[PDB]
Amino acid sequence: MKTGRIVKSISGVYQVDVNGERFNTKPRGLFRKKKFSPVVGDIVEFEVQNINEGYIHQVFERENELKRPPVSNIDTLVIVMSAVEPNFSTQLLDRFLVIAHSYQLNARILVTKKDKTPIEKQFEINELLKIYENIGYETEFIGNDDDRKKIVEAWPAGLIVLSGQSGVGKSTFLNHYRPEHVELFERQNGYIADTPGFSALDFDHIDKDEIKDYFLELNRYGETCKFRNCNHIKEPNCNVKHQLEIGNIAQFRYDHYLQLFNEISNRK
Ligand SMILES: Nc1nc2c(ncn2[C@@H]2O[C@H](COP(=O)(O)OP(=O)(O)O)[C@@H](OP(=O)(O)OP(=O)(O)O)[C@H]2O)c(=O)[nH]1
Ligand SMILES: [Zn+2]
Repeated sequence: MKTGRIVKSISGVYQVDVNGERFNTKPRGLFRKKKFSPVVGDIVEFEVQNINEGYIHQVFERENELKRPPVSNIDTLVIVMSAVEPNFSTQLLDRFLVIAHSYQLNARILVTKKDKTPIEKQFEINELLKIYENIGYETEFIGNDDDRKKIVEAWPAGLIVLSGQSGVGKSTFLNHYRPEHVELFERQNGYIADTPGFSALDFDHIDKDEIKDYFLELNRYGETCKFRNCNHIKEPNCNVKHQLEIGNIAQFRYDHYLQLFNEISNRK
């Protein structure tokens, strides 16, 4: 009996990594049904057969998961944004953060293409990134003069998934891990996923009421709003509006919250 992570799902066979060693397995029990089907990222217990094969007996309860692509137990969602081509957008970033937190994921922020960003713009982006650091995120701003493999290995242990639009620079990182459905590649201290989590933006699962939970500073300062479910829009005695007023929440963050709050409700 062995325990490990699914790094590949190929026509119903599940490659499980156990500290480097690969085993090709098939589900048994409940796990043969679509409704309980294993997914890449799952931690499983399997019985070994035929030296490098096995039967999955148990799939451990998922800590989190994405549906498209289907991938589970992500330890850090790295949101990849370009500084230029296309221009850095707090509007897009904030949205990608809302999605990440709606899936219960640890997020961090990676801005790319520093080498081709005008230096005055670099300075403006660094200030913006400091706001995100204030909220609690780790941020990096990198370009072609940086060692992308040192960057990745210094990230937290476990499963990293990159998320961002085509063109931001994800493959440039991933090509460092390629043996050369989502597939996970090995890194020292974990894995990194071959597909992004959410190149695009899907809010369908999100209720207007949850949006404040996913703006972390609003959630935190919302603690001392008079109303326990204050949405920080028209309510009296609102600590988010107070903190906004005395400069402890950025106006753009509040503006984006409002926009999303109003947008989210609407019909598609
Ligand atoms: N200057 C600079 N460019 C970056 C950086 N990161 C990524 N790029 C470039 O941006 C483009 C998209 O990168 P990918 O790595 O393919 O992005 P993706 O997977 O998110 O879609 C590529 O350029 P391309 O269209 O292939 O043209 P070229 O730049 O290869 O000449 C890539 O080389 C960076 O940090 N600095
Ligand atoms: Zn409030």
